Amino acid sequence: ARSITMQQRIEFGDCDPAGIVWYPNYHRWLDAASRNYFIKCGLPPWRQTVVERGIVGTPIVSCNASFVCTASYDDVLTIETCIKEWRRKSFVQRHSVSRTTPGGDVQLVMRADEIRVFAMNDGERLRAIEVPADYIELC
Amino acid sequence: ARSITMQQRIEFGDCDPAGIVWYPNYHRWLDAASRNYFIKCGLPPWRQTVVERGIVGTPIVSCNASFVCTASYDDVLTIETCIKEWRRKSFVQRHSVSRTTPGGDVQLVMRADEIRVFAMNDGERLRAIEVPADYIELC
Amino acid sequence: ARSITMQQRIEFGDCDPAGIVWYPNYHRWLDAASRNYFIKCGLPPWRQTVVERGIVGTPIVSCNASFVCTASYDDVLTIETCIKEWRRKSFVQRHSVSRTTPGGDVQLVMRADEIRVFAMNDGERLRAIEVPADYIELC
Amino acid sequence: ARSITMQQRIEFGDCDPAGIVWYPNYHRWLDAASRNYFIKCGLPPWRQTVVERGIVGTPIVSCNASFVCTASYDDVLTIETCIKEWRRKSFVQRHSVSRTTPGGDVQLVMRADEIRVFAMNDGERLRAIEVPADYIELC
Repeated sequence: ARSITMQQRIEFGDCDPAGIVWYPNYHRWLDAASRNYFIKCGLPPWRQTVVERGIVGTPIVSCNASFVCTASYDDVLTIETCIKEWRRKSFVQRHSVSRTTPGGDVQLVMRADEIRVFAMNDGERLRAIEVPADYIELC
Repeated sequence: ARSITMQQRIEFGDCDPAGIVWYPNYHRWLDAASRNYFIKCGLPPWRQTVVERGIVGTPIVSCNASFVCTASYDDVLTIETCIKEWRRKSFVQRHSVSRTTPGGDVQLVMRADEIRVFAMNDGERLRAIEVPADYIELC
Repeated sequence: ARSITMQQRIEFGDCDPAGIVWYPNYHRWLDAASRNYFIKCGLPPWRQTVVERGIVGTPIVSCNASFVCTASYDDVLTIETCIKEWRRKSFVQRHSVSRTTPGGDVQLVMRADEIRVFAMNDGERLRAIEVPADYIELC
Repeated sequence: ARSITMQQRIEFGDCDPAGIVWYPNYHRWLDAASRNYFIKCGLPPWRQTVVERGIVGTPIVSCNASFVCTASYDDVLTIETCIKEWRRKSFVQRHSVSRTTPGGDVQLVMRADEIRVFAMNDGERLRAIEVPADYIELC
């Protein structure tokens, strides 16, 4: 499993007065999508990991997104996520989001590349670490 | 200090397609208001407390709210908070929210009573505790 | 259909530093649950209604909630919603939320009564209306 | 006024179980910051504009962000926003976010470039328009 799919329904509250999905919401869903990818890959919840290995998760370091089409309540999004590239202590997470309107229309809604890292609590702040080998294996 | 005031500006994203503040947002602001009350009263951040006393904060157990008027972006809210009643291991937090429209109109927007408790991590889950005497003193 | 069920997975971002679902989030899900109830009952989206009848939705006027147990990421919630009582221009929406932990534990997480109304844009602000007879029929 | 400053306090609910600001929240604040820039520049609220000109706001088309440091509750952020470049029917909005910890520490927290456009409701969906000349004037 390298490419993982996730669905998300858009609710009324997820939209602005303009009637379209309020942008920041897409980041919420990609965050979920990211996390959903490792779990679906076999990784253990951050809950275990945080005690087992001391890994608190995968904070974001950078990201690039392009929105090409609008979306609104009732529409369902399909999120496709895969690991684009592995670096030394960070990886490139790719997400392609498509919108399915009522009446089955399907348009690409957004694309985003998220650069994240495995991290742990290092005294005061968080510290990145080399991606564990069982994680690269799993993914 | 028994009655604490807090302001909050309403943003565009805080509103629904209907053009008014999306309800759940008010809970976000009251949460902040609650917390802002103890801090303004003298309590130390949960950060310290959590190590000093082991108090993780004040989870909500119950609440009752009435919305009487709408609100929208650009409007500023004034939040008034005080401790209505102290029980044995819980307290009644009262919030009165007023809206000031552009053009200086002022209407009561909402009223809410939040029943909360001081809590700590008790092994698996959170546990309530008797309100510390220096907290009753402070408030 | 008088009692409607809805599931909701809890994500990492939906939790606070304390590790439990941040309260305001439950209101987000009940909002969705409310809306999901009419749709599942047969009502048309607010989108149509807003043009057909001019109904913008069902704003909340009051609500009472009790939280009895905590919840965290990975847990799945089951939301049960029904119309408790119909008044003249408002109704009582009842929600019972249960949490299913990993390891299949099932505890009631929260209960809430939301008093809402059918509304329309009345010039400056929103106005309530008598619940349409085809809505009472449907529900 | 080309460079506009905005402050934002971080609340407890704005953080994840890991104890740091949950990422998607930064987008919420930049959205506010963006909007705050035009208003502070002289533009009229979207409310007026939407009737006066029919401009619904400035949807985002693209964006690039880099997070360099963490942030947590109690910390105050300073947001600096300016228009980097004007294109034909779109502009480049630049945001530099700095964190001020308790104890007056000051670190750059994040940087982001948001590519947005002036838009209007074009029948079914939104349409971009040439940036009005009084807006370029104002900014």
